[PDB]
Amino acid sequence: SNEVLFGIASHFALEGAVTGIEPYGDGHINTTYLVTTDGPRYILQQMNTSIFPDTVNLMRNVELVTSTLKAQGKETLDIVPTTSGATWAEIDGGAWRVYKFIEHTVSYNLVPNPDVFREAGSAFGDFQNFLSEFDASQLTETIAHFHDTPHRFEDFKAALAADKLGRAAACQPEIDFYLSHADQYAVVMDGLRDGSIPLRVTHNDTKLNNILMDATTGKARAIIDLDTIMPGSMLFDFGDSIRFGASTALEDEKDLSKVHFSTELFRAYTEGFVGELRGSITAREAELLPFSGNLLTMECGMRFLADYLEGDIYFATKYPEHNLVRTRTQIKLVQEMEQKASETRAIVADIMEAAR
Ligand SMILES: Nc1ncnc2c1ncn2[C@@H]1O[C@H](COP(=O)(O)OP(=O)(O)OP(=O)(O)O)[C@@H](O)[C@H]1O
Ligand SMILES: [Mg+2]
Ligand SMILES: [Mg+2]
Repeated sequence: SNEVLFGIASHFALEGAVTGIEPYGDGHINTTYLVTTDGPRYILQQMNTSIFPDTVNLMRNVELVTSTLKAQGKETLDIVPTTSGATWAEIDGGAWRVYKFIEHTVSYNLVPNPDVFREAGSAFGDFQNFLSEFDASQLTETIAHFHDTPHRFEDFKAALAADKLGRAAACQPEIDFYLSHADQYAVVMDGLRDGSIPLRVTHNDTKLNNILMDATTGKARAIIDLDTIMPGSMLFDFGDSIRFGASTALEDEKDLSKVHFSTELFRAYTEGFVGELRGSITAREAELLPFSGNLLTMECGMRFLADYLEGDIYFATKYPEHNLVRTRTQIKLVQEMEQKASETRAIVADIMEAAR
């Protein structure tokens, strides 16, 4: 309520007298408010400390990345300090932060067309490019092992072994798909480990609703939602974007005849992404762009299936078989990626040469 909210806002060095504070946006993790003043506007968020208990480390990650982008004249989340100079405030139990409102933007939920998907690729390619000289090792793992696929596979096997709901009996083909792909899961972790794949900043929630684009030009403006900034390989981010974004269907589509991996959307994202990162991407990274799609789609699928086997404790579900329906789309997508490897390899090689 306003009196509590107005009081909360008083903790921050706003550059305008507060005039209103109301719920804003469609975020589901933090609690987001729009602060209107006699002047500029702000985003005020109560941070979800159940999901992110370590506020100091999370905000440290956000400060490091945003400071680097700001230092280079790049638009990003701009933290407004507390009146005491901190990046966030402890208030009667809660953890609160303020960002300058990024004005004159729009954003998308579902991918509307290849052109917008290309611009999403451009947004994250630009993000990667301007962080190419940032020492990613300074960042902490806010969610440990987040895209450590071998670790996720161990978790999957534990859920399978426990079979607490006796659900394994009903999904043998899905289980065997993940078991049979076992020797593929370590490709990127091994690469990061031996230095053949660069350690880079990773965003880890590359969904389009985190890419603000200009309200008039439609061009990428800024990457937001920096809660999950961590070290990793950019292949984790690229692969996941391909996972959700190059599908012709929703993640929980029941009719598998409608679920396809679209090479047109793959080409669109890759054009935008590589177009901005051509001077930094390594040969090994380029080599793995198509496979990163397989990897992150398999990782996501195995997590859905593990959750199904464990009684749906991690992902929200709407009906008993929701996670099983989800895992099946991810399986369909990977098999198509496997079968179109010739095409995607050729697509990447062509885009690499064109970007020059
Ligand atoms: N600096 C900003 N300027 C303008 N709009 C913003 C800013 N930060 C967030 N938003 C908007 O606020 C809402 C919440 O965004 P954010 O991605 O930070 O939410 P979240 O709490 O991480 O939840 P989720 O992970 O579900 O998105 C979105 O509608 C987003 O468009
Ligand atoms: Mg978001
Ligand atoms: Mg978020």
